[PDB]
Amino acid sequence: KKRQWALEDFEIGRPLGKGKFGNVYLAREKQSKFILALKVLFKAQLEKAGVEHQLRREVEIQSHLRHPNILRLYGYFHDATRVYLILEYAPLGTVYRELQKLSKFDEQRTATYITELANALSYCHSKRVIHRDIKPENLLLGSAGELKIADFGWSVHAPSSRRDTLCGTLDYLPPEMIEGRMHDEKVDLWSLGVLCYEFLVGKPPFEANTYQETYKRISRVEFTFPDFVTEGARDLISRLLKHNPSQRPMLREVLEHPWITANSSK
Ligand SMILES: O=C(O)c1ccc(Nc2nccc(Nc3ccccc3-c3ccccc3)n2)cc1
Repeated sequence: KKRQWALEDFEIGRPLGKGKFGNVYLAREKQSKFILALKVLFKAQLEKAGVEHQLRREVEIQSHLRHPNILRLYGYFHDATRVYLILEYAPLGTVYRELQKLSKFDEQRTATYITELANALSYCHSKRVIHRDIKPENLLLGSAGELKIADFGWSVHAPSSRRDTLCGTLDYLPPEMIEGRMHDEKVDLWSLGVLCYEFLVGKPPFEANTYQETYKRISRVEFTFPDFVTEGARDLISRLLKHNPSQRPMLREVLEHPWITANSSK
């Protein structure tokens, strides 16, 4: 990746956007006619929240990761006014929207998503990138309907003692992160359990009307299963959600889970 870019190299298409501060557009590189996505950040209000470092941590990390289940960052550039991210384009949109449409996923689609998820996380963790942000909004779908992890901004190098003032809900964060303690790869396995629950139920297991009561339910790990959640699903989710990070299973055990292997296409 020697080549450096400019807006004049791209034709801007449909807004996919309003993208976590400023939007994501379909775009086509003029010479190759290569279709991709452009994330656009005005840079004044990225500066004003002092995220300028966290953004280039996202850029650096997501740059060196090559996995079929991880969204590519090809490069980036800037002019005086703002900063641009050149990203792999995921044609089928966000998992979040698919979940709004179906309202919940069956066991086969869910198990497949989890499998793809664990695979990408195995890869991330081998490099000791831990995502820590995993949620349906950060998940994209490729042309074959395969899951793709995006938005690595909050991702870190393990272990982390990090301060990192918290934003998005509390819903996907485990007790060790919300209580401000040391944490490791096991963070992502908790998020995986939260995600698996949400996929099948249509709602995250600790969901509540206030930030403060969500904190409570996460700390005390209080969640209940609707009747239609099968025994094998409950088992995997119950294993994933454990106050003690060390009681959480390895991604390998997840991939070898009888409920996973039964319903997974993969
Ligand atoms: O709605 C559609 O038609 C649609 C079709 C194809 C898409 N595919 C796509 N491809 C690459 C990046 C990207 N970003 C986002 C765009 C909109 C909303 C959220 C994100 C995002 C997701 C994860 C992390 C960061 C940003 N979206 C996206 C939407």
